[PDB]
Amino acid sequence: ASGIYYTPKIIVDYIVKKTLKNHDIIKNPYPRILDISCGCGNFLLEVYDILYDLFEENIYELKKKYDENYWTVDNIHRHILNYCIYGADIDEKAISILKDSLTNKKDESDIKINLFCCDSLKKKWRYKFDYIVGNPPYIGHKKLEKKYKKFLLEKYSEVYKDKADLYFCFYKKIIDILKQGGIGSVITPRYFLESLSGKDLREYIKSNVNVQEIVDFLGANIFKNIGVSSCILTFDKKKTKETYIDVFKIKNEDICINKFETLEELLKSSKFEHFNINQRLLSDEWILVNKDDETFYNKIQEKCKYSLEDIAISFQGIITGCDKAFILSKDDVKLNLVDDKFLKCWIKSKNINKYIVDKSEYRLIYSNDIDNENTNKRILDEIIGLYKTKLENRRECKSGIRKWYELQWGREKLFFERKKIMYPYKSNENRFAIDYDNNFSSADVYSFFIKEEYLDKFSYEYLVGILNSSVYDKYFKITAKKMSKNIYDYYPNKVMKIRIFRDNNYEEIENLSKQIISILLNKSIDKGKVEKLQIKMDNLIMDSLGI
DNA sequence: ATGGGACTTTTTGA
DNA sequence: TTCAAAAAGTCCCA
Repeated sequence: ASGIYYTPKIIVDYIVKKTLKNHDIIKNPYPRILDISCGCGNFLLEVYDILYDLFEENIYELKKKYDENYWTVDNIHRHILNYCIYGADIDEKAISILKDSLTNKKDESDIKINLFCCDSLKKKWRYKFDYIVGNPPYIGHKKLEKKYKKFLLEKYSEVYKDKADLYFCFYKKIIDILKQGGIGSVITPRYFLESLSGKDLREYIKSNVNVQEIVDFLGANIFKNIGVSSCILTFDKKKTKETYIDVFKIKNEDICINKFETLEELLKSSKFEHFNINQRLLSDEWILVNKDDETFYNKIQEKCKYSLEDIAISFQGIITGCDKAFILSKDDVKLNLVDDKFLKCWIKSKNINKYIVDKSEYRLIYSNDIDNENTNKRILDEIIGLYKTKLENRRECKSGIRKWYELQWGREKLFFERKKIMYPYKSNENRFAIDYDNNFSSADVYSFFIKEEYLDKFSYEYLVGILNSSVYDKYFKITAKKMSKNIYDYYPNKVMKIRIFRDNNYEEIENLSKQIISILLNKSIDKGKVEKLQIKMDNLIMDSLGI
């Protein structure tokens, strides 16, 4: 709410060092370092200390090369505050605190400080900057105001579109006002590396700057008590012909960031893996994996001839708009007031397992089948109407498109009331299950059914067998969107792009999947046999894919 | 009190 | 008319 977030000191030190470790202060004693979202100035104070050390270490060389009277130890503070440090923020209080801190670093002429309290995306910047650091704000499409979103769409259409984020626009602004040959280094969410909304931002970054380094923390909790996954991006505008990116990807997401005094020590250690990515070979997606994973992914992609999107029709669950008004326990007495034709089985993401779905515990009132208010007054007055006001605040109800008691997005009943495959929208592993009970679900579970023309080619049992294998788990996680610790996004924009194969092992894989399903559906389950069959199927799939 | 695991709504642009 | 993406997630407990 306040917009002020405490970046860890080690991250700030690493970013400042990355920007300013190889700066020739003799050649250019007037470097412009800008923090576009400084806030309390965690980055700017470190920049001040680094610059003070740099000027003090080379004070006599500057005295020789330039005006000897101007370059004195006493005058370093004034020079840094006048020509070096620039900060911008939207909070007056934080800017005041930062100005006080910069003043207290060292009456006189009341040295001026280049601190601005305004919107960095609206400010007209007179000059470009040698170096840019800081941590931009992260605000999604839900928490962003409508008029500001219109402004972003009009002015930042190159990177902001649909469900994009504000830090996309901040990336664009940082790139735009970066001096030629300058270096920028920021910490942002890692989602733009793989999200669908980030495609335009990725294209802009690829085509406008050379990405020096990507540090991916995956699901590690960099910010305490904050539910976000972070990455560090360092880029330049220098004239270079190599265009190779160092990628440091974390291997253990439970590590403590204070293991060493410096972040580079952590990167060098066994807690991180390093590899190189050719920027010129980047596609719409950024496949930031090592050589072994790249070979694995390429083999799977080249071997497979079909994809899930080609052979299946996919859809999202029902979005009622107020779950408490339409979802009831199956053992609720109020369900006695609702006819069984209006009741549908309701499942959550946790109910989805491998090859099977847990028994339904909830019922959904498909209120779209209620013709009018008069005939079914009991249900509306005693069940749904308890949240009527909230139901009236939905967008479609305010515009009159939807009645107050109707589901906001009821989809089509025929899609759910058939044999299909369901999977949770967020999970730690591949969980694709055949639904035999015509289960309905919210958007936390996605569903798909095979097209008629591909039924003779692919069966549900074979699909769930291959998709739940460790091979396909690893294959999907190569390009999957990492959300948090042990959580990947399983959405149609990437699930439907999974490629599938068909060869001489189809029959045995289908038989093993059928055996696993039969064991799982039995009243008494011996799961060890299921694990053994899964191992056999994994071996068979690896044999099929030549890996 | 914080840290970490189980679990996941509906607002929103298109 | 109506699809689907979006964690500065959210809540609970030791």
